[PDB]
Amino acid sequence: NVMVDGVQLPPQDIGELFGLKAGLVVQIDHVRMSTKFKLKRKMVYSFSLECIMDVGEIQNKEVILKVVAVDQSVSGSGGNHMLLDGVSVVASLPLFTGQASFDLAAMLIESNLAGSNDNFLMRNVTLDLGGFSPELSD
Repeated sequence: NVMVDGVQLPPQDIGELFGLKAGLVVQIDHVRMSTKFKLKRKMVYSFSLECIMDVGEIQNKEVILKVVAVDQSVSGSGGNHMLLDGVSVVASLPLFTGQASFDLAAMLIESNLAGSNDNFLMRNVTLDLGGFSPELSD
């Protein structure tokens, strides 16, 4: 729902972006992830598997976040056992299911919204994904 390209270049600011994030305009949120790993094997072999995640969540007022639906799509070079282990660990990781190990620190937004300044308020978030089982490749 592209509206950030119009507010990415004016910072050259980030404080205005934080103030904008501070009626309510709390709409849905779209998360994109490309998590690449190098799952190896016991025998002499190797594999590189990356998973793309498109998450349809709901923005939160102040606390963490709110999620509606998720979606997963694996890819890369890897055997059946490699992708099986990867889809097993990505569903049972310290990620969103649990403490979510979310390092927000106003850093990912600073990469998306290009900026080199901070406003002393990180306002970290935490995903609450449902727990779907996208393990239908095998």
